[PDB]
Amino acid sequence: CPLMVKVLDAVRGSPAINVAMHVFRKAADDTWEPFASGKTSESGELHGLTTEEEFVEGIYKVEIDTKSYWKALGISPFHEHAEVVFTANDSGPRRYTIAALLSPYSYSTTAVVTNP
Amino acid sequence: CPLMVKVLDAVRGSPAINVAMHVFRKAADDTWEPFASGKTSESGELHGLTTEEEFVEGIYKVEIDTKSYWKALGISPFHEHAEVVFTANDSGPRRYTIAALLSPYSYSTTAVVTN
Amino acid sequence: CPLMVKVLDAVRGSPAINVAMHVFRKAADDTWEPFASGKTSESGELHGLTTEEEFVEGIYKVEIDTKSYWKALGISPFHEHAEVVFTANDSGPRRYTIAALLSPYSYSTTAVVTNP
Amino acid sequence: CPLMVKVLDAVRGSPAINVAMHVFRKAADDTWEPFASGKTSESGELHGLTTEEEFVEGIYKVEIDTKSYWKALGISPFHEHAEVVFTANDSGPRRYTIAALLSPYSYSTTAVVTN
Ligand SMILES: COc1c(O)cc2oc3cc(O)c(CC=C(C)C)c(O)c3c(=O)c2c1CC=C(C)C
Ligand SMILES: COc1c(O)cc2oc3cc(O)c(CC=C(C)C)c(O)c3c(=O)c2c1CC=C(C)C
Ligand SMILES: [Ca+2]
Ligand SMILES: [Ca+2]
Ligand SMILES: [Cl-]
Ligand SMILES: [Cl-]
Repeated sequence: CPLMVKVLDAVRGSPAINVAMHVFRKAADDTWEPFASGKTSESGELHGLTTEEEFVEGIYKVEIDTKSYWKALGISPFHEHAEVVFTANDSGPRRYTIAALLSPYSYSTTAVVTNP
Repeated sequence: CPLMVKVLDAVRGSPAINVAMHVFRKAADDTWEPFASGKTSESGELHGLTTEEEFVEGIYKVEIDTKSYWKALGISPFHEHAEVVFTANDSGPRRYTIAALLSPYSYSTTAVVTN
Repeated sequence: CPLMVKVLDAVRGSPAINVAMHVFRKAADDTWEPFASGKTSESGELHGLTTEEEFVEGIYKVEIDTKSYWKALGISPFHEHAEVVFTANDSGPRRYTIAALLSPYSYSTTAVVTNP
Repeated sequence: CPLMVKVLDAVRGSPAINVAMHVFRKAADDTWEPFASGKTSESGELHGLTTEEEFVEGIYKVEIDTKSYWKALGISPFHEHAEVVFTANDSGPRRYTIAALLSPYSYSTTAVVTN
């Protein structure tokens, strides 16, 4: 699959399991159209969001529901969510791994982009 | 000022200067009402965005135009922008410092909340 | 293997390939004894540093030669190296993945610790 | 002061206060000669470590006792400490601000180098 998200927890030193996220694609009219959604597995990964043929050029947003993750562990975190917005496939098809590292008052996000 | 934003550049080891951002508050209809903006100073800081009276409880978004910053440096970036979305003042007024550390394919953001 | 290191490059959005690192273990006399070494593969990972039986309880240091990585790309970075020092297996055997995300003037490091 | 260290806590969203650290310079025999130390203030900052005259070229290490900080909060940490090792002043004297963002199983460190 050309899009994978991995989420880690910096407090427990573990994958962040069962984290929900929704992916949107910017439409011709400039609205955010729903594109895919899912939750992280026991390895903190979410695979199978899309296919090479469906994942056309465009601007995509991944909104990761980090607040519900922390609240289920008892913590009231700073962020409502962690958002990643990016233009994809502008130079032809690529594979994207987006990683998010979570703490109650901080997050980091990174992308590794590879040419298939 | 109960809201300050500081932006750092991890490629050059410097404050990220002249970075534009806009601040929004979530409206009753779930849309984002812009209410403040500015660009970072030579210290990488943006002060004076709001006042204690105006900065009431609500959900706020800071959208930092990281892509324009990297374009200005001739460096290809991954993200369109860096967004920070948070509920403010849920226990009473707080002073917020939001810091963002930028790289072309990564960013970090952190909040320091003081009383 | 119970110890794996992954290194990513935040400037290029890629694994950090051919990054050298050395692992040390603190001896009874408080010196750092060489333990293992290696370089990252094309996926930015270094596997096979040790075995469950050899990786006894102790304090371990991983020194990742990030300066030579950046210098080979033309960049004079801030850090001489990225070091990770930790006590391992204090509560019984665990598997450790240590991730390092590199920029010229910043690095982050994280550990995921799992119970085999 | 050409060297300042600032430490932030990503769990509590606060400066990391009373964090101890030691600064070393690499000696001719490849050993680490300690020469300064201190603990962070209520702002998470440690100033006054050295002077412009004393802070000559060399390789310097800052060892931050992150484990003691997390132990004081009752939180199990991964790292023994956070080390920052760098060559200073290789092009002339610079002012260095080293920032460290702490979580129990992760840290980040960044340098802002100003002239
Ligand atoms: C990139 O790591 C840094 C950095 O280099 C500088 C930083 O500067 C800060 C300055 C601040 O005033 C405050 C508020 C502290 C009060 C007591 C109100 C900060 O939180 C920071 C920083 O966090 C800071 C950081 C860490 C930020 C990251 C790694 C996203
Ligand atoms: C820089 O953000 C990333 C990233 O881009 C890729 C990452 O890849 C990882 C792969 C891993 O196998 C593991 C172990 C997970 C298990 C369930 C054993 C990882 O922790 C990561 C990553 O942490 C990772 C990260 C985050 C690391 C940082 C921000 C220093
Ligand atoms: Ca949400
Ligand atoms: Ca070295
Ligand atoms: Cl990856
Ligand atoms: Cl700074």
